[PDB]
Amino acid sequence: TTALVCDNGSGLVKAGFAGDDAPRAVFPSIVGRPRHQGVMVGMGQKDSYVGDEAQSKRGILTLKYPIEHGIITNWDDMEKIWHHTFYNELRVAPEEHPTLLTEAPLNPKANREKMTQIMFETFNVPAMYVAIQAVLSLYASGRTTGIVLDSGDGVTHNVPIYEGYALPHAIMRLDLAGRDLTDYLMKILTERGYSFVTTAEREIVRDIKEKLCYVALDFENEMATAASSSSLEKSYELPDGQVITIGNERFRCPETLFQPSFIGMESAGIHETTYNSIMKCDIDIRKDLYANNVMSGGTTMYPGIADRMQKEITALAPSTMKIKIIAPPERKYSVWIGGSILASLSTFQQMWITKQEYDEAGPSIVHRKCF
Amino acid sequence: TTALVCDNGSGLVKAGFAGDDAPRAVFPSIVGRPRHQGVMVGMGQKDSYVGDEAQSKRGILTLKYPIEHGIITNWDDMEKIWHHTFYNELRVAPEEHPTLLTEAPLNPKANREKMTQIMFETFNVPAMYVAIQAVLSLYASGRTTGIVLDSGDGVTHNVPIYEGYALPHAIMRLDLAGRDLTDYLMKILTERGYSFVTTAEREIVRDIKEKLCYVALDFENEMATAASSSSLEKSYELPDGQVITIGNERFRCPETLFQPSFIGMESAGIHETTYNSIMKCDIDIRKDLYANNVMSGGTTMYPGIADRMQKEITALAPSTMKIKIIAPPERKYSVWIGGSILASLSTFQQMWITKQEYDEAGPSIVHRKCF
Amino acid sequence: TTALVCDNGSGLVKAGFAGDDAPRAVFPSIVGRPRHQGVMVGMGQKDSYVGDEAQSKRGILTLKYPIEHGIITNWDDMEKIWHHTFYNELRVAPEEHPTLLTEAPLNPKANREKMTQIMFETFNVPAMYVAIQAVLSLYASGRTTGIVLDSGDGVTHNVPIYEGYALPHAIMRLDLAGRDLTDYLMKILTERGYSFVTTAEREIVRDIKEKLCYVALDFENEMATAASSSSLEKSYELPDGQVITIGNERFRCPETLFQPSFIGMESAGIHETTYNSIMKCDIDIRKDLYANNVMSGGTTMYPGIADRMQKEITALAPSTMKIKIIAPPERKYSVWIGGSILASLSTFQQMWITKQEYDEAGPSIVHRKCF
Amino acid sequence: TTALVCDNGSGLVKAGFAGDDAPRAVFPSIVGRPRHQGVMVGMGQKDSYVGDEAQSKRGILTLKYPIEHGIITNWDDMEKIWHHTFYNELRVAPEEHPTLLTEAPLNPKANREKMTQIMFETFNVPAMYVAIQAVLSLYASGRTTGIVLDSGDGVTHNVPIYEGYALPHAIMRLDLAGRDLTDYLMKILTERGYSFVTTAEREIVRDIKEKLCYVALDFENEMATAASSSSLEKSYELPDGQVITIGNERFRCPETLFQPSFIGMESAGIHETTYNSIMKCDIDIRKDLYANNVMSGGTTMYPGIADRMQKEITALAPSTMKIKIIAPPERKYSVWIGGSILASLSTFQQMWITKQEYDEAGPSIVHRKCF
Amino acid sequence: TTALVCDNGSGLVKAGFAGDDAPRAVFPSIVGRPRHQGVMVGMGQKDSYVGDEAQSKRGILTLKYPIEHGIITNWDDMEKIWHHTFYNELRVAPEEHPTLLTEAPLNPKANREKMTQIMFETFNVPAMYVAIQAVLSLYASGRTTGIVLDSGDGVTHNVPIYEGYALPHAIMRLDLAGRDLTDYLMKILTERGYSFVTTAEREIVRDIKEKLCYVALDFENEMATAASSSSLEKSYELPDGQVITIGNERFRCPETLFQPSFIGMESAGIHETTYNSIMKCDIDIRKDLYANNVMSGGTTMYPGIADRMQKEITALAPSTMKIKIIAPPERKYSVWIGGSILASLSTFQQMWITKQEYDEAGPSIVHRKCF
Ligand SMILES: Nc1ncnc2c1ncn2[C@@H]1O[C@H](COP(=O)(O)OP(=O)(O)O)[C@@H](O)[C@H]1O
Ligand SMILES: Nc1ncnc2c1ncn2[C@@H]1O[C@H](COP(=O)(O)OP(=O)(O)O)[C@@H](O)[C@H]1O
Ligand SMILES: Nc1ncnc2c1ncn2[C@@H]1O[C@H](COP(=O)(O)OP(=O)(O)O)[C@@H](O)[C@H]1O
Ligand SMILES: Nc1ncnc2c1ncn2[C@@H]1O[C@H](COP(=O)(O)OP(=O)(O)O)[C@@H](O)[C@H]1O
Ligand SMILES: Nc1ncnc2c1ncn2[C@@H]1O[C@H](COP(=O)(O)OP(=O)(O)O)[C@@H](O)[C@H]1O
Ligand SMILES: [Mg+2]
Ligand SMILES: [Mg+2]
Ligand SMILES: [Mg+2]
Ligand SMILES: [Mg+2]
Ligand SMILES: [Mg+2]
Repeated sequence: TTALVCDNGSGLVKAGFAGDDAPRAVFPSIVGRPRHQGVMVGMGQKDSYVGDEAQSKRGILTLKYPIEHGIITNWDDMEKIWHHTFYNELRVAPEEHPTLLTEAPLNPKANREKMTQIMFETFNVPAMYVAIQAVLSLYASGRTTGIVLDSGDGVTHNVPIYEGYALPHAIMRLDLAGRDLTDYLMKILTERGYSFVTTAEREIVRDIKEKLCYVALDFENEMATAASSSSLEKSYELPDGQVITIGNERFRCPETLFQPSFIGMESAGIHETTYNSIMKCDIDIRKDLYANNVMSGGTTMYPGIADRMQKEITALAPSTMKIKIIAPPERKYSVWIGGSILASLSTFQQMWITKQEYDEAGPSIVHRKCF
Repeated sequence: TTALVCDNGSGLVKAGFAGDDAPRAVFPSIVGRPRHQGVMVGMGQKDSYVGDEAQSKRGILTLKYPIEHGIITNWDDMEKIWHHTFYNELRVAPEEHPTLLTEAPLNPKANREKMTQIMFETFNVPAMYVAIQAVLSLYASGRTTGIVLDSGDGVTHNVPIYEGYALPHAIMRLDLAGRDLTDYLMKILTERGYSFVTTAEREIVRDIKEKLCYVALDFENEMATAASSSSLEKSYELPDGQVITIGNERFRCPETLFQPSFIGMESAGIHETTYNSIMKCDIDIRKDLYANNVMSGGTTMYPGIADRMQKEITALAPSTMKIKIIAPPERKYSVWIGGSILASLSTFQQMWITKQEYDEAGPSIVHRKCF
Repeated sequence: TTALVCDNGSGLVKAGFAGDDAPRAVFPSIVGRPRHQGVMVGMGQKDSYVGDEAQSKRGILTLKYPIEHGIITNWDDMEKIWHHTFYNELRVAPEEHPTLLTEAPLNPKANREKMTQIMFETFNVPAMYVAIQAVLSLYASGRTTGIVLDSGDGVTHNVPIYEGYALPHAIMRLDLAGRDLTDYLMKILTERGYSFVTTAEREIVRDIKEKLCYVALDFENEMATAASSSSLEKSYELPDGQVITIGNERFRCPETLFQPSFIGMESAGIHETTYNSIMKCDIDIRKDLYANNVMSGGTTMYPGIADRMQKEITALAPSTMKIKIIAPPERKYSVWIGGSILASLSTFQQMWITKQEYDEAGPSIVHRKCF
Repeated sequence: TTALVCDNGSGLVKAGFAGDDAPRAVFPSIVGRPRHQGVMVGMGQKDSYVGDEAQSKRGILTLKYPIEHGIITNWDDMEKIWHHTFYNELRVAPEEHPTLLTEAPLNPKANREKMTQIMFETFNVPAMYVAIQAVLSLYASGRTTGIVLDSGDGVTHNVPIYEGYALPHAIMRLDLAGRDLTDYLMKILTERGYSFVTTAEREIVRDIKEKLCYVALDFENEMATAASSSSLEKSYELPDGQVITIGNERFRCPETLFQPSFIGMESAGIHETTYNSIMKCDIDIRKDLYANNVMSGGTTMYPGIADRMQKEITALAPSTMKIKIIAPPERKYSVWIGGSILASLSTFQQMWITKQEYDEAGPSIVHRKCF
Repeated sequence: TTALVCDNGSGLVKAGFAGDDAPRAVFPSIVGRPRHQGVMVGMGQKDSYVGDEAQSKRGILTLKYPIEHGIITNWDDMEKIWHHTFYNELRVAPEEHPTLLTEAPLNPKANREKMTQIMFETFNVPAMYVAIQAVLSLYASGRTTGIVLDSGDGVTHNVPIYEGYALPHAIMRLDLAGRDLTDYLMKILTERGYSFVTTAEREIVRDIKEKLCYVALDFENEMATAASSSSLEKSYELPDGQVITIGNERFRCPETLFQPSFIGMESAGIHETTYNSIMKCDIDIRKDLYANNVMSGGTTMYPGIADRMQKEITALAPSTMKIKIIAPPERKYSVWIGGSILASLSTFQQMWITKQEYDEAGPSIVHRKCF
């Protein structure tokens, strides 16, 4: 049967069938519950909503993400999300289809173990596999050598790979991503008098961020330009028809990727983390890593982020090293695309964790068979 | 057995059987007692009259409303009114029929408790329920989303509802309604020399208000027009054949709904209260609330009130928000119609307060089972 | 035992038994005493005569009415009249029969008190009651709603009643009646040279008034007609065979009912008093009062008085109000007829003032039990 | 020039010059016309009399009040009264003197308009102003906070004022005053056999009321005392030397102020109206209103009325609220005194309606410039 | 010269001279305007009132707070309030005195900019500074380490400070404070039939809240106790002498601080917000933050709030962490006291924004010099 691929990200579920070129089910990994008084009977209204229904009814619901920082924190809501993905979005019987899952590196192993247990015992899949997202992204690029910067929401991580060999000691992880950016934007929007507090307003601010925010090539020059003139100001219409105008916040928001101190984090910026990951690697592969910086994830979709990244890594790296940033279109889905490629490889069909192997070894099997 | 529905309003009793499309008993919630010397014996004249008999004999009686501002203030007369409703108007035995009652929101809970106690112990109904009028009105509209402006006499209230969920913190109540309008009309009619003092004359003035008063689309322009010409003047014939002519009073009377200061109230107008109720609600539902302003009650029957309301809420709300006022015909009875729909719903048959539950918990049960 | 009914009017005693359709004793409430020298002995002639004997012997007697303006002014002669009524006319023992008396409204209460005392202590009746004449007249009409214009001699009064309830504040009394008319006719008859001075001549003039006088529909037109031609002149034969011819005096006499200024009174006419009584009443009952103007008493027996009254009240009342004058035949006796009906009502048998109650409370009891 | 002040009351004209401490012209607002045959020529007798001449000649005249219930009903006689006031009593040329008039609240605006027109076009005054009587009374008290009970004849009204701000929505008016009391006394005097019918006899009864009537502190106890003993009976000598004795009528007459039902009115008593006026006002000012109940007008001059009022308002108001009744001597004239104070204020000289403003705007100007 | 300190809170102005131990001017930051008809001239009454005069005359005024949620929304009324503070309360010339102002964190920067502009251009102060209130409160405690919970009306905020260093990323703000509590109390008081609608009645309800409300140590146990017995019921006397009895409302009102859902807010309670602020901070300082929870503001003055806070934070925090709540007396004024200490520090005299610096850089200077 055709394998399932579910890139169960912190913010969005990307799910589909292996061999397809894009996921057919993309929806927020969010579960919503009503927070207000139900007064009208006979309406068949439910006590829990998931995905696009939660977004549509968000004004009446409290929205909660069961996965935070790439770590599943609410297993009942995660099970509800997976059940939705299988039965309502894909409209498939999971017991027929091998399912390829994925997770960020340096994650708690109990998360992987419980994922395997739920997949095998609740949804009764015949086979399962858990891949590291950056490896799938590198699969999607068609390459075998490169350092992948994957950044969705929740977690940002770098994985250097050379000739198909990963350097796990050089893997670097940063718990700073699109959700932290959304929260920071909510914070700084208070400077202009716009107050966004609720989770639905957090979704509104996320939409604002996606639509209007961009990465400054030179942060101080852009700040001076915004102080000088209104040329950078943009207007956004709220769901109730109220219009807000956003200025330097547009690039101050993503700047926290390069200056995590804006949100009080001591961590080095994304560029310095990439450079340090490269420098932890053997000297001989660094040139090829410099030329194959692969960007992945939704938070790499900010306009100008590739140019800024190239500039900073060029400033860090020795002269005459050829810094190249590969930021292809549709890199939002590169993890899922690589998962589809991998799951459809003939050589991969022996890598699956089978129901038999799980019945023998239990959920510990993932630590043996999965990277 | 078929459930009874009694919309026990401050001015009118609307009563009937669930499943019917209209109440079969509509009469004033008024009790009249003779105020003059009874000289002729053998006439079988009674010491108390209720409803239409009180209206017909009003010239000899003192008329009193047992319910004021949606609050029952005279429980003996209210009991007499309910007894009339059951035995003389509906001609039914209340002990056979579940009775759905209703009341305005933010009412004293002792009123609901005493209502339940009287229903269960005096009329010995098998089951009872107390619904909020605006929810019933929304039921009558066939909708599940909207902000209901209900205005009879005694109380005006707004209840926002989205997807069947009420926002009680956004519920707004205004103790300004048709009875205050009737009193104000009585006051301003003195300007032309017409003196109405007695309760029967208050009923006469109420009839004048119902027949001739209307809402100006632009109050100052209408005032200028009335000063300029007699085109707006209308004549009304009193019961004794005396003819009175009414001019700008026609629209000054209902204008107090939009300018409560005319009667010394500090409250904002009906339109500003609706807008504030909307703005207290979550930003995401405001658009749908703007499009589903449902008008209910007799005091929403003034000609032009819907257009005025749309104009004012459009002036308040952001541009490009689609303000729509749903003022259907027969909105006098929308509360009762919704009560009939609700009482006849299969899913509602478990919501009833049973005589058993009352015998266990006492009159406090309504606070648990009723919204 | 069968109750007695005595309509003790100022001019005529109307007495009989309750349940009968007419009084069997009708005679003038007059006491006559000889004013001339008694020369023949052995004749058994009496020193006092009452009623029809006084009328027959009037030429030798001085005639005095013990009741003036509805007020008993000579209690010894009133006692003689009552004794005559009981023992000689009805030929009954008063101690066996409850006696219903009546009086005009707004009378001195001492008159009622002394009446009660005389009835209980002199004639020793077992029970007694004092009714207001207009209420009895309304009883006789078979109605329960209407404004009664009662006019005998002595007093004219209006009592509005609606649904059995009297409006005492709207009760109006006018001390202008048939005796004032008789005196005015005596005055104006001097214009043609006819001098009537004595009390017996006053009785003659009363007979002239009763037989020949009428109410002009339009007073000025009738005056012009009488000036133009003799068509309106009528002849009357005096007891001594002298013939007198009467012209415009025929309608000038009763015109004083509508123009009391003819006798120097400042009071408004009978029609204006009826209208003012109606207008003092609640607006809601005025229409029914307009349609139920009940005329009662001997001075309402003038030909054309009903048409004149309808014309004037129509001129006063608003157009489209249906003015109706109920002037039934035998309205001379309507007060007595109503008294008979009332006294024979089963529900009235508890209204009697008993000898026991009088022995307890004294003559003050009437103010408590009687309207 | 010195301003004129004319408190044109329903019963009495109080007129004088601003700055004086009392009106120099006090006379009845009454016009008398002869009702009898003028037989003697060469006597120079007039066809119309006004004020004190009408009172002196009242026995020959029909007396009419051109103002009823505070409303001018006969403008020709009102013009005659004003002409008398100006030319014969004050002996002044009105075209030289600004004239401050006053009227009861909630009066027909046409009355004020016609007053202004007559003042400006007939008497050609240079300036005019119409003040509300209770405000002037409060001016006379020297206060700026209080609820004024003004009661002359025709109209009784309450005006609450706090810190110079009136609460017009709490203004209450009652068309029950000294003339209704005089009529009721005329009615009940018939109980003792005293008949007063004519307008001159109405003036006699008014004098009786003023001299002998008083307010019972406890009505039922006084009734029992009057029934028990003659101690409360008083004698009054009529103009013809006839002596009448009055008993409980003395306090039954003014009791109608507290029990309007005695004359068939449905209205609450004077005390309940004052309390309701207070309770219609903002909670924060009620304490100061309770302590500053100002009594004004001739019908507040009954002995004991202040004590009765204090007792009743104390019975109504919460305990520990300090009820105080300010009933100063000469409160008959407090309205005029306040008018004099106001008219002589420097700050008021801009409030006048000038002949120029009237020539521009016409009689409508009063509705703009006058409260 | 001595520096001025003005803690311009949302509800109360606390103003005084630096170096003093308490503010000498404490009055409500409220501006009142008359809403009723001014009828009495010559009284010198003003069109606007501020502070204690507005409170005293509140029954005639409409009261408006120019600052809402710590944000100045009406700059003209705020200017009037500051002018009052300087000239009438402190009776000082502001151009002579450096003025230290303060505001809540995460406020719009335009509010601070306009404050600076008004201070420098309208009141022409020589120097100015804007401090964050919680830092001043920590100054008042004498500490340099701690997490300050400041709650007046309008805004509640937490600021963690360690060794004089603030963690702005851990600063948390909640727009739920005493005014929301007052509104909620007004809402729930309707359950017992007490209706408070007007702004003056809102002030009455605020006084009720301050006097009678308290924080339950265990909310459900207190609810059960209130249901069981009247022991918790308290009586309050309204200004008009009406007495109201309050029961479980006493602790339901402040419970909304711990359960914001009572007013429909999605926010976590005050205790959970404090814990989350601590947990956002570096692990090493959390122990000292746990031991130095400083409570500030008027809404921290509820009896039992400190014990409840300690209980909840102990329930949240790990065992053996020493939770300590520092709720000193006079914490109403701790912000002002700290401002006085800071303004009187020698080292602070270089921190002032001078008129020179403002004339150079304009109102943007505050963003540079002020935290
Ligand atoms: N055009 C855009 N610009 C900036 N950020 C974006 C854009 N589109 C999506 N994002 C961000 O990408 C994140 C989701 O990326 P995704 O790869 O789905 O992460 P995950 O794998 O954790 O679900 C969201 O936090 C969203 O705000
Ligand atoms: N055509 C009309 N125009 C204006 N007002 C009306 C009209 N018909 C009824 N009303 C008013 O509606 C009120 C009664 O409405 P209703 O919904 O019965 O209120 P309740 O539920 O309190 O009885 C009355 O006060 C009446 O004056
Ligand atoms: N046909 C008539 N036309 C005019 N007047 C009449 C007629 N018959 C009787 N009357 C008058 O009616 C009066 C008696 O009416 P009555 O009802 O007996 O009065 P009372 O009740 O006072 O006795 C007399 O004054 C008499 O003149
Ligand atoms: N001593 C008194 N006792 C009772 N009533 C009085 C007394 N003096 C005057 N009145 C009444 O006061 C009324 C006149 O009061 P006034 O203030 O002149 O009224 P207005 O302003 O309408 O003329 C009269 O009706 C009179 O009967
Ligand atoms: N004893 C008390 N109990 C409860 N609340 C109080 C008490 N005293 C004052 N308050 C509340 O504190 C608030 C004012 O506190 P304050 O520190 O002045 O706030 P701000 O700084 O915003 O003016 C008011 O909303 C008031 O209701
Ligand atoms: Mg991702
Ligand atoms: Mg209704
Ligand atoms: Mg008769
Ligand atoms: Mg007066
Ligand atoms: Mg504060």
